[PDB]
Amino acid sequence: DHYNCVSSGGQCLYSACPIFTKIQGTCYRGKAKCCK
Repeated sequence: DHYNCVSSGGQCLYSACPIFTKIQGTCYRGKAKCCK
């Protein structure tokens, strides 16, 4: 039960998703965030 934001084309950083990218929801943990 996990979510991979890499297959959608977005990326998962370690800090809150930067405004330079869009929010694809959440990443593996709350400490990381997906971006696109």
